[PDB]
This record gives sequence, structure tokens and C-alpha cells, in this order.
Amino acid sequence: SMTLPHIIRPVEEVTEEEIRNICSNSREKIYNRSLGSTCHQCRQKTTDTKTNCRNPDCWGIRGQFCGPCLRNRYGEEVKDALLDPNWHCPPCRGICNCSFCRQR
Amino acid sequence: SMTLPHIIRPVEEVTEEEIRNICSNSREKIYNRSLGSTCHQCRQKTTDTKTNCRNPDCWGIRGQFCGPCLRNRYGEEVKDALLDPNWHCPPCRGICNCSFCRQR
DNA sequence: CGACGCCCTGTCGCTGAGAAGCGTTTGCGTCG
DNA sequence: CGACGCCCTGTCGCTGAGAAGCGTTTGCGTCG
Ligand SMILES: [Mg+2]
Ligand SMILES: [Mg+2]
Ligand SMILES: [Mg+2]
Ligand SMILES: [Zn+2]
Ligand SMILES: [Zn+2]
Ligand SMILES: [Zn+2]
Ligand SMILES: [Zn+2]
Ligand SMILES: [Zn+2]
Ligand SMILES: [Zn+2]
Repeated sequence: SMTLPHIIRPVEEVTEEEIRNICSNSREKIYNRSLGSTCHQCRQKTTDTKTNCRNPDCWGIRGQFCGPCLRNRYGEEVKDALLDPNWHCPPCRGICNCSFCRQR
Repeated sequence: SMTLPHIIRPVEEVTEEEIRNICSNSREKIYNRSLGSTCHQCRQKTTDTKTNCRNPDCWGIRGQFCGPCLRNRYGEEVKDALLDPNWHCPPCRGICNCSFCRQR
């Protein structure tokens, strides 16, 4: 399998350090292939905090969005999504506007 | 990867033995997990000859259809599909009417 | 097309990826 | 729902499956 396991992270286990590490400007991102995570929208693997989709039927990294991408393409803040127990990713909601998803 | 490799079989290498082994009645199928092949439509893994999709972008077993399923659900004969160098499977043509494909 | 100046500080291309098959599985109608 | 008789000899459920990320990647307009 090429799919990374999807782990639903409860809102109670989100720390202040993770909230602080949310990216506020994409030019400030730190790239790391070992420790980073990929944003579904911009497809960059970086160390900033990203969203966690809480739909049990979600899979892989499709639910991971960086701060700038979420706020610019969906009007949502990553902090609110992390603190939302019912948050579903735009791919789960069927409203993802990334190049691939809107190409289909 | 869970995907079986898709191998395009040229029409010149289709033998008379394969043509003879095309199923003409689903009740006559012989099941075998090691030697059989799965029909995408009825999802039965049997030893009768099945179609080979020749679209290079096809993948997996989605292009494999047994005789009865192809003739009953698409009006096509497996022999003609095997002897057709341009044949594409109904999933590739976007006209598959199996339970899963029409469920989507 | 790349510097170059603005404000709303941003994004797509390409490769290789995209299940399969066992289990509970076989059309229609009538009827007990 | 399962035998039961016809003709056009047939089919779906469920589980687990359903990429990810490096490379060529960052908005608008004008203009050289
Ligand atoms: Mg896979
Ligand atoms: Mg391939
Ligand atoms: Mg799973
Ligand atoms: Zn992003
Ligand atoms: Zn999701
Ligand atoms: Zn998308
Ligand atoms: Zn079949
Ligand atoms: Zn195909
Ligand atoms: Zn199908």
C-alpha cells in the first residue's frame, strides 16, 4: 500500500505548541522530508502544523491543509479546524479546489 | 501496492484455446483462487477466458469481463473484444453498470 | 517570460498512482 | 424468502480499499 495511515487526533490532544507552529506566510515554511507533512492543496511537505480531518472514512494525507492554503482557498483557520471535533476536509466535503480535484 | 499489474495482450497472441475457454453459461464456471481471474462485473474469480483492456491508462483487473457478463450487460462478445486491438473496457469508456460503478 | 511595482502575500506540473475477491452472490413472476 | 414455473439462463454484499511529494511550484498588472 502507498497510502499513509490516517489517524484522527482528538481536539483535547492539540497543544499550544502545535497552534503556534501554524504557518502564517507560505514563504516562511521549513521543508523537511523526514519530519514534514504535505499540504493537499499546495503539495509542499513542510514542518508547519496542518489540519487533521476527523471523518472516519477519510484516508491518507488528503485532509492535511496548511494555514495559508486553508485560509486563502476556503476561508477557514487551521486553529479552528484543529479545535473543531466535527471538522471534515474539503475533499471530504466535495469542495476541494486544488488543481487535481478541480481538474476532475 | 494492492494493484495487480495490467498487461496489454496483443491480438496476435490470443490463441484458439483461450477462445474456446470463453464462458457461455455462468453456471459452468470453474472457481480457482490460484489460477482463476476475476470478472469486474460479477466479481467471481474463475478460470474462463476474460477480456483484456488495451487502454494504456487502464490498471488492475477493472478491464476483465467474463463472457456472460459482457454479453448480457454490454451486448459485446469476449471473442470480439480479444480480437479488437482498440477495445477499451466499459470502466474506461465510463459506461460500466456494475453495482459499484453505478452506485457512484 | 522574468524583473518590477502594488495589495487581497498568493501556486501548478509531473510521476506514478488510481484492489480484489471471497461470501452473504445469479433474471422475471406467483404463491405457500 | 425460498421452492417453482417460464424464457431473454441472469447477480449484489461486505471488507478494506481508495499516493504522496519532489520539481518544473506562489497572487494581480505592465512592460522591456
Ligand atoms: Mg495502493
Ligand atoms: Mg502504472
Ligand atoms: Mg482503512
Ligand atoms: Zn498548502
Ligand atoms: Zn477528510
Ligand atoms: Zn484537492
Ligand atoms: Zn462476470
Ligand atoms: Zn480499461
Ligand atoms: Zn464497474
